[PDB]
Amino acid sequence: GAAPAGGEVRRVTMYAERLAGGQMGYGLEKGKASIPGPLIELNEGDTLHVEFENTMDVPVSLHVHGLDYEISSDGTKQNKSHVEPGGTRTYTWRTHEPGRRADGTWRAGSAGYWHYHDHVVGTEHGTGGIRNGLYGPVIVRRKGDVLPDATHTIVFNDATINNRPAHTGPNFEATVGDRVEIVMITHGEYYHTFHMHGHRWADNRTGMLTGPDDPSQVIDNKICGPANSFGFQIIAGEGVGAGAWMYHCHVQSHSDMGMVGLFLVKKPDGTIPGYDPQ
Amino acid sequence: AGAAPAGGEVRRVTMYAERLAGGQMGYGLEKGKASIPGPLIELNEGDTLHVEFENTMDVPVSLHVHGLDYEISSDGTKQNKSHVEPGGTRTYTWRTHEPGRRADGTWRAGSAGYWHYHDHVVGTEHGTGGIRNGLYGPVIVRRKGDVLPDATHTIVFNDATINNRPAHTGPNFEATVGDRVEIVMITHGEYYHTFHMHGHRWADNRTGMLTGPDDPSQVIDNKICGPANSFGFQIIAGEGVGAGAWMYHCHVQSHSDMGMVGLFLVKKPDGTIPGYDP
Amino acid sequence: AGAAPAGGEVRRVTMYAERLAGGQMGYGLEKGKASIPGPLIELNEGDTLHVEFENTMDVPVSLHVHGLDYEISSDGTKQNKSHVEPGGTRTYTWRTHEPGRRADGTWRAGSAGYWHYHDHVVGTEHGTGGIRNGLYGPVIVRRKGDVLPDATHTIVFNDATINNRPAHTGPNFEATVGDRVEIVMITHGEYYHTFHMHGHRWADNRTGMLTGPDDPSQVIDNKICGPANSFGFQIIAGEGVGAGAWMYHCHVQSHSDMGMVGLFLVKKPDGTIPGYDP
Amino acid sequence: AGAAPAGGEVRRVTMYAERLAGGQMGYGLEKGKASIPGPLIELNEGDTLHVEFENTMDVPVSLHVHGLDYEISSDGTKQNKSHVEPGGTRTYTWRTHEPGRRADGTWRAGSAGYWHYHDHVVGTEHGTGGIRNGLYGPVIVRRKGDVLPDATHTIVFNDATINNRPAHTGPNFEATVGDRVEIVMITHGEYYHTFHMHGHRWADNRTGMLTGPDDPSQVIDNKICGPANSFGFQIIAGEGVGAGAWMYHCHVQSHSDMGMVGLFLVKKPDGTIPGYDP
Amino acid sequence: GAAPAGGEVRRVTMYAERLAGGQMGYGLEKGKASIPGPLIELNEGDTLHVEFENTMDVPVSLHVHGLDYEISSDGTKQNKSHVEPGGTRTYTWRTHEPGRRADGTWRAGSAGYWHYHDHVVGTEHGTGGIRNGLYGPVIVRRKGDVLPDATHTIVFNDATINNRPAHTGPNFEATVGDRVEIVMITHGEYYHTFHMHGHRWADNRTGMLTGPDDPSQVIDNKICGPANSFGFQIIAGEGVGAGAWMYHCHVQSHSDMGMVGLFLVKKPDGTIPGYDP
Amino acid sequence: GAAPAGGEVRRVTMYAERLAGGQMGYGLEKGKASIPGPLIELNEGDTLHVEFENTMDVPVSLHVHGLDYEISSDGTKQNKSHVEPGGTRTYTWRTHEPGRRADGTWRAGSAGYWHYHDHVVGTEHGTGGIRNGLYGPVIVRRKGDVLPDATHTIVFNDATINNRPAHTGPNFEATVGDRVEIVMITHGEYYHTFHMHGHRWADNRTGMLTGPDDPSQVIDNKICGPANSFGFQIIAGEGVGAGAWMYHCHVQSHSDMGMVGLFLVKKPDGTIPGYDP
Ligand SMILES: [Ca+2]
Ligand SMILES: [Ca+2]
Ligand SMILES: [Cu+2]
Ligand SMILES: [Cu+2]
Ligand SMILES: [Cu+2]
Ligand SMILES: [Cu+2]
Ligand SMILES: [Cu+2]
Ligand SMILES: [Cu+2]
Ligand SMILES: [Cu+2]
Ligand SMILES: [Cu+2]
Ligand SMILES: [Cu+2]
Ligand SMILES: [Cu+2]
Ligand SMILES: [Cu+2]
Ligand SMILES: [Cu+2]
Ligand SMILES: [Cu+2]
Ligand SMILES: [Cu+2]
Ligand SMILES: [Cu+2]
Ligand SMILES: [Cu+2]
Ligand SMILES: [Cu+2]
Ligand SMILES: [Cu+2]
Ligand SMILES: [Cu+2]
Ligand SMILES: [Cu+2]
Repeated sequence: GAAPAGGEVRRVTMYAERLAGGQMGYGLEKGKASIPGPLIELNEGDTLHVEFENTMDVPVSLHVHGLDYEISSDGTKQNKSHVEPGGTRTYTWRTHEPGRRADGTWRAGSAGYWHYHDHVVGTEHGTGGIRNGLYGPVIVRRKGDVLPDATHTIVFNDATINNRPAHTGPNFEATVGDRVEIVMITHGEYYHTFHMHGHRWADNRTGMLTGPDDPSQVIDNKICGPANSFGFQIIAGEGVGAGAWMYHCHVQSHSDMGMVGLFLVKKPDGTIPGYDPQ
Repeated sequence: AGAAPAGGEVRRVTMYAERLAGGQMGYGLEKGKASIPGPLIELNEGDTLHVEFENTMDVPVSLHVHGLDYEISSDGTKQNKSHVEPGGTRTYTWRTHEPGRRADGTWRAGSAGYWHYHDHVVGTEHGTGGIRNGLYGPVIVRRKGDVLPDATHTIVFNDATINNRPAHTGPNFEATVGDRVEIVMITHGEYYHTFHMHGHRWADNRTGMLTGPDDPSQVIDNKICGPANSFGFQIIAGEGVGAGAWMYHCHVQSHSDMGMVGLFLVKKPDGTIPGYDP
Repeated sequence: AGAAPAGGEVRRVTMYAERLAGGQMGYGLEKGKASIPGPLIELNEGDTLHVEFENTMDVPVSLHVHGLDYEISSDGTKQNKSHVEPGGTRTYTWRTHEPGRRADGTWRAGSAGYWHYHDHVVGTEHGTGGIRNGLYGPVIVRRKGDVLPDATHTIVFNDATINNRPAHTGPNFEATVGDRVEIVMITHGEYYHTFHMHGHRWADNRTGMLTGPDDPSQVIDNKICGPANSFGFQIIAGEGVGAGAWMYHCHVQSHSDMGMVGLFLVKKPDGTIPGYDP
Repeated sequence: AGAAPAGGEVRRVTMYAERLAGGQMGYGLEKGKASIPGPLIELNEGDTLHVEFENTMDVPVSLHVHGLDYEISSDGTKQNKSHVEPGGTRTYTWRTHEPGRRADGTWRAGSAGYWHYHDHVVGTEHGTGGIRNGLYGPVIVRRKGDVLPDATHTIVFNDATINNRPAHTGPNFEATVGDRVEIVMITHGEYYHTFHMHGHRWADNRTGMLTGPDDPSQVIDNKICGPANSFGFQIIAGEGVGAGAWMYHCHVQSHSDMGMVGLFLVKKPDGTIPGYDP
Repeated sequence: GAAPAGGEVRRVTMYAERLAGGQMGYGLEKGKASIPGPLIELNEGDTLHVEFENTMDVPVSLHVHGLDYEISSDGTKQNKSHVEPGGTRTYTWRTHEPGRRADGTWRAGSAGYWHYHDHVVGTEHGTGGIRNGLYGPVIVRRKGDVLPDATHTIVFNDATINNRPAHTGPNFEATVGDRVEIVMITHGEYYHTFHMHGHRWADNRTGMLTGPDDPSQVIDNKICGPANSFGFQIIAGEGVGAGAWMYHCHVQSHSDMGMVGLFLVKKPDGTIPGYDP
Repeated sequence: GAAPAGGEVRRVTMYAERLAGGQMGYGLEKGKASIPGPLIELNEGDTLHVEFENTMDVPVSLHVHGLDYEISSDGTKQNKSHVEPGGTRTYTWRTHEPGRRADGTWRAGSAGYWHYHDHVVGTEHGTGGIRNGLYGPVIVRRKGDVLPDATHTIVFNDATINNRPAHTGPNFEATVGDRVEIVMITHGEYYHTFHMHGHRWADNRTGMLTGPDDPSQVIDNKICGPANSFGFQIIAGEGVGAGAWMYHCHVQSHSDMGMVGLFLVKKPDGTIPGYDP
């Protein structure tokens, strides 16, 4: 499938809730917070009203990258758009199509791989909240962008992936030929290099080349730093087959620390040849 | 919006390297008016620049430029004997070229882009002292037909500082909604950083703006950079988001927490910023 | 200049992993002829390479490749028994493919690009020990019609060193004004770097050369990179700048001060280098 | 209370290195009961200790101790062939000695003090990965006449963790007013730290207590420490300040913010803690 | 002179006010809070009731190092000893002399160079209130401790000295021979090394060797970290003469970025040889 | 051996010279600059006139920690006590014995493990000259201090030891029983922790306990920051035997990155068991 043209006014409920161990997550239903927060998907032109509720004892905010918003939905104490304990607030995100301005230039549309995160827990820049788990993916699709069979979000948050304990994945399963979307977000203090075995993508907006004239480097490794976000779509096992295809940060100490995980690609019968959790 | 013309002019300027307060050092076009960053040098592709340089300090100094064409005699390094002695004078010559087809059928990249110059001999043979002290500044080379901006602002991440300013002192930049605002982003020193602008985004290519609908450049509001990286871009101030104190900062979390933040102050036509208390 | 042909050949080469003087490890094509970096492997899109590999050491080793197509059996990891035992042999198979349109209508990125290979098992299960000891080398896969260079040099930033050489000891590379020179830049280990070349600049895309007037890729003389990053470019030596000893170095200030520096000795036709006192 | 007797005993003990939940690894004197911090070893000066060591893991491990006497054979390094291969055994032998007047007129420092042991070969030849996984424990060597404590609690700062415990999960320790509580403080990892204790203070000397009115050691409640530092002290719980939940934490602000905090739960004789409601 | 025996009950008012540019300081009188907060001196044995008053619109607290206080005066939120906006509270600090315990041990006295600071603003550990400036020095003297001609407090708070902007001192003035007391506190995120040109001290409780039997290292340079505190007294210009004697953090980027100051030591005739600011 | 009473007037010539790979060092003879610079030993009471020669193209200085010096030998641009390019200047260091003052307090002597370094190259705090190699050790001995068989200086300068490339030691060799003196200085930007295998020392002036009454902690691991110096003496292999005894920074990545060296202790014959270089 392909993404339609957008322009719908959408509405969703979000909650910030504490989780086990000092963690904090966003969710769509309450008691259902997740780290990372729920995937938000929009087509260019859509408006999203986030009816936001802070179920915690400390203030929290919701700040987004890439998308259009007014200063009232910045999500910062500096602009007084945070949410006091037990409070509620409507965060409005807008998105727009690319097009030709009157001056002759081309306006960049909103499409891309983006993210949202806290901006006031711990510090005026959300360092505690981000640490605590208050981050999530946002995909904005352009008319005609190819839709995946599945989307998986991988966040390098300091020395952890998705705030999971070290050496605990997460793992993603696919079958050969699946079109699999990866959303990649980085947070915290450190730079990282995200690597995938057996697969590769184009370093551009969609992670796929537009055609034979796209000169974007094709890569399997990409340096990123805090609040970087990119994404891509690969064909699972393409030209390489089924297997437990490793992905990991490729900074040596980081991978040794357990910033590693698995792309479990299965044949149609379900077999992953040679796979053997030790 | 203005457009840059074809270059090819031969230009001459004076430059001085001078001690400033508190152990700092800056370049300047007029004696006694050094600044950090140094003066913005703008050229059209094909232009030549003779920098009639004078070292008013008690230590050898140099001028090394990125991206432009220069013979070894204008390298600005000790090992080429192209530094300038205490009190000395030297003419540094930069050239630029248009792109074009070589006789071999390959395409020769032009000089156009966002560039910079800095010291290369103070403290160490790589100008570690001079760079820390403030001996850096922006260089813009335009291609014919590049869109010209209403204003240009230079933002240098230098170690843990912005433009060698004390933590938490900006700098801030002012615009009116709809202004065409050019940002030149330079990094120097020891540390990687990520530049982030609230409410605004640009394309990750030469100009910061997409050439049209065929350009697959990732559109971003966040970019990792390390010492001597330079990029630039243009935005329409407030476009789709409205007036406000729009934060820009390093997004490395402790860096933002320690004062590597500033304000893109986008004003309404009446000169006011809703919800900004100065 | 010549151009690369279309690929499609089955190629075979033997490889060995030896201890080298002073606690280092290397890859070589013949026994006793191992280097750091290992030997350059050049393929054309579509070629298959069978690497017949022998671990001549007293410790397990592996051979993991970036970017190329391989089955899981050639992942080169202990995690799925693709590692080699001391004295053991194994055939690692690498395939490549041209770009082309998939049945689902999308553009499948080809294998062409600047890649590398390295160990994945010495020291740790991510080859931290092996890479630090020197177990890495370059792979270039060319696409039909790619311009062929007069020379290729590989510069690997490994921890605080260039090509495991001791600090302040190059390497230097020689060329003659007008030579078409190809650089392969590989990063490994723990740190981020910025690679910089005096006198020269390239396009930030697959080939490092702009495809023509419609390629909007930034033109750069400086690039941040992190562990397992690889890129490449070609430059016309001395183009628009003439002969000389042109520095390349990491631009992280402490890194260049510690001696992560070298020289691109660009010679006049008579063999001389103006301004180079050796 | 009691006093340490003169030492001089030859002691034997079994130690096991084994995995735990989440990639962790610990030392124990019994199988299946390995812990983090490892078991507390207590000796009187002159005592010898033979640790019959078993490595019940699939990776090599070793035992290296601070402060105590040992030959190169018990160094516990890969470089002195004193590590323990997977599933191997080894007798690690530590010796201790009283102070004394040497022949050459000088005073020989005794072994008494607060020490520690940790792995030295897991992950790197310096045990970087082993220490990270929890392979560390405290050794106390007492001098004849040293005051003995009611209770000993070990606090290890291991990067961002206390005793490899998840963030904000203590650990807490319970005392009664008047108890003589002995704290051992070890530090590991990459980061410096400042251990702080509400309600109590101590002497910055060997034992943590002033020898008498002539001892000029600083009395502190806060001291800076870094990787492999070890010290200890004794306090009288509640002495002059009463019962309560007295906090202890690293005082580096970001460290305490992310939950490097525990509690010193000092109860009144009747078991109550005034104003401490969970 | 020298310090006498302690044992007096003292009382003081202290205020938590807002200051210019996002600051927050403590002060003994309304409108005159300072960064660092005022100097509190006591003799071992004294009690101090601090009549505290939060004049801000966020909660504040007062938490002290070294001295004796009941949990009632921890000055922390989880111990409900913090202070609401507008709110008042009495914090009570006690000090004790050293002496031999009945147990046979030696009980360490209260004497030392300590400090107080917020514990609630921004985080449950006072991260914001410390950054904003809510810190100040407390000195507990033992009977017989020599008294100084002046005391100067120097706080490394992140990349600042006393929350003052980079390259702005502070500077302190003395005359050759003055007995100058220095109190040094560290806060925030960074380690530092405090260095003093021209002078040295003993790394012990008073910063002066007790005599020939004191093995304490004599230093001019000390690494410290957040909440560390120590002090010393020096004879200004002793063995070195007048001059603008720098003090600075010796972490190189810190000193380049402005963590520097001047101990301006004059001759009796008032001169500072070669000083040329 | 034991240090005598000082009081000699001593004179040395010191050169600052450029060295290969962008470095600079101090040397006692022309053309013989070294990193670390030469070891300067004095007995308490000695005066040292250092007749300094700047052979380089940049202003340079000599700044000493711990010892007595007038402001004209401070070694900073601020009062023009640097040395211009090609120029000369005589820096004078003095040192005094411990003694009691008329005010009854104890004046600590100059004795200790000290150091000298540039203060003007690159920045006003010598950040370039320090990183380039302009640093060296100063030992001031007290009458009665025991004299070592040898002295080795280990300088943690940023992420190097003695400006040497990573993983290149340096190693120091001794024989079991040797009385070995270690001088340890830190410079630059980072903190470190110095650790030595199989040996230990007292955290005090000399690194040796004064006797059974000295409560100084006995350690084998110590945190240090920029411009810190300390030192000690150990009996090579005492109680532990001959062996390749590793010393390293114990910050884990620093040790993994080669901040490591070997204390090669040989048996009376000259061999080191277990040592397979
Ligand atoms: Ca691109
Ligand atoms: Ca002491
Ligand atoms: Cu943002
Ligand atoms: Cu922000
Ligand atoms: Cu990582
Ligand atoms: Cu953000
Ligand atoms: Cu350069
Ligand atoms: Cu930054
Ligand atoms: Cu440069
Ligand atoms: Cu891998
Ligand atoms: Cu580098
Ligand atoms: Cu790899
Ligand atoms: Cu060790
Ligand atoms: Cu800590
Ligand atoms: Cu406290
Ligand atoms: Cu150790
Ligand atoms: Cu606290
Ligand atoms: Cu500092
Ligand atoms: Cu505190
Ligand atoms: Cu200084
Ligand atoms: Cu270190
Ligand atoms: Cu110094």
